[PDB]
Amino acid sequence: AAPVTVYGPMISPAVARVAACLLEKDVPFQVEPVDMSKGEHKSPSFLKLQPFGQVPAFKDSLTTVFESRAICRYICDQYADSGNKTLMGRKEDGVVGRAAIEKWIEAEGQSFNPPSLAMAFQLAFAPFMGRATDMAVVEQNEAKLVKVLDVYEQWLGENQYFAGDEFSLADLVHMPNTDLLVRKTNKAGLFTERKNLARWWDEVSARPSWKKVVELQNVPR
Amino acid sequence: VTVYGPMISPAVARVAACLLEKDVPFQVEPVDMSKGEHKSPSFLKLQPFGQVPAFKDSLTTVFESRAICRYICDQYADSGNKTLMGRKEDGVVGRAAIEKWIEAEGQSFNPPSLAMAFQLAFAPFMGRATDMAVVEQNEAKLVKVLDVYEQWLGENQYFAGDEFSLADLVHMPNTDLLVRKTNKAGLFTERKNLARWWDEVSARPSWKKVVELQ
Ligand SMILES: N[C@@H](CCC(=O)N[C@@H](CS)C(=O)NCC(=O)O)C(=O)O
Ligand SMILES: N[C@@H](CCC(=O)N[C@@H](CS)C(=O)NCC(=O)O)C(=O)O
Repeated sequence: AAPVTVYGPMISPAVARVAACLLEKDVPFQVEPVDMSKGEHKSPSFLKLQPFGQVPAFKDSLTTVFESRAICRYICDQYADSGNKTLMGRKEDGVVGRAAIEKWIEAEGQSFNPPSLAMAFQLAFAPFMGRATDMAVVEQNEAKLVKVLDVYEQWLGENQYFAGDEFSLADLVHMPNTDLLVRKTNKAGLFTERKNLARWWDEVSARPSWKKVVELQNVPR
Repeated sequence: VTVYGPMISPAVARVAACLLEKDVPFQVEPVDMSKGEHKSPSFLKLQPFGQVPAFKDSLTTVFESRAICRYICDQYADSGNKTLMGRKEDGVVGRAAIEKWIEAEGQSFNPPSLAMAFQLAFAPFMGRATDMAVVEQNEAKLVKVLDVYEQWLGENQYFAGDEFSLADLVHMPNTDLLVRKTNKAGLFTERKNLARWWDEVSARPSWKKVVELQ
């Protein structure tokens, strides 16, 4: 079928999250650049796709969706039979299996994302935007992040992936921010020096979907 | 079906409202944090973060309010309000029309509104002084969100369109907090479409029951 469209810069964790999901589900797509320096993401035309004036925006042959995690859920259910058929769980496990995945998707959006994103902005983006890194913000959020990682470290010592024996959207949603911290800051050790998290990252970051996302991010931002 | 935690917690209230709309019988089990009951190995088995609410039924256990709500809507799809997560006829597209606003609630609406509610309605009762700088900083972020909602609700009766859904429900706990427990009710009542929306959803029997339980 014709390629669906994701709007925004690949360096954005939210945009990368959607791209990764489309790749896992083998859904042909094209990335439409949005000139944020010219405020294109705030234009009346863009607001019809994304009411909050933020990226990414998503559109396929049937509808438009906003919010990276809602977009991902849509892709997984609309194109369930494509690519990785178990991204949102094994059919055999039904709703109970989906819940085992959803709780960690929520952990990502509610506990992991806030502090990791704050850190990433201060350390990986600010330095290139003519802004000074706020060390107080970094320190405060690192403490919050470590608390979440302690929970994950314990969990991943009893589970290969967040949902157990198989990779799922639960693992995928955590990848964009983890990649940012591991590859673009000196905080990589928070992940790579913790036995279970290190194993998990080494495994998931090697998947072809993520390898392609990294390749797509090798564009000027 | 057991929900662990205090009804005053908006996260617990969110789950209760969902169970009520789905007409699923349940009991609320108190979690005494002053006794460190949220840090016991038993509670941690249900909630790895030592936070509330915790949820358990005869089939499994789930944590995080929005995940618990999605589970309830899928597992008990035929109970109570059968359209809480959309109509089968509208397919996955119909589900997405709801999901995007549930995400708006969790990512854009929740952070600033919860920060405000804490400083204004909880910090005091905890012997702490209200930090008006944090309140105002978060109010600015919330206003941006409410202005988007105000425009949307001018063309839609509910977040997903002409029918009430989980997208509306997830916004209720924090809205109730600000409207009834703080001096920030004006943020909603001054915006006609948001005011209409709130007056309508807060009148639903499920929410009236949650308020009674609180
Ligand atoms: N919570 C949304 C939004 C993500 C987000 O924060 N997008 C940023 C990427 S730079 C953005 O557009 N920022 C511009 C702004 O807020 O004006 C999601 O996960 O899709
Ligand atoms: N994001 C989770 C947890 C929400 C949350 O922060 N719950 C509070 C209710 S008081 C809590 O248990 N706080 C205790 C703590 O921070 O340890 C959800 O929606 O269930």
